[PDB]
Amino acid sequence: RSCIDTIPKSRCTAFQCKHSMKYRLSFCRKTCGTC
Ligand SMILES: [Cl-]
Ligand SMILES: [Cl-]
Ligand SMILES: [Cl-]
Ligand SMILES: [Cl-]
Repeated sequence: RSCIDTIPKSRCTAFQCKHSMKYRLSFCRKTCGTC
């Protein structure tokens, strides 16, 4: 997958990164540090 967020990054919160796999893998790969 591409190393970009795919929703506005203000929604890529610490809470979502920590507690949601879909946010880590689909929506917020860059901001969550996934890639
Ligand atoms: Cl994939
Ligand atoms: Cl990548
Ligand atoms: Cl949140
Ligand atoms: Cl899920």
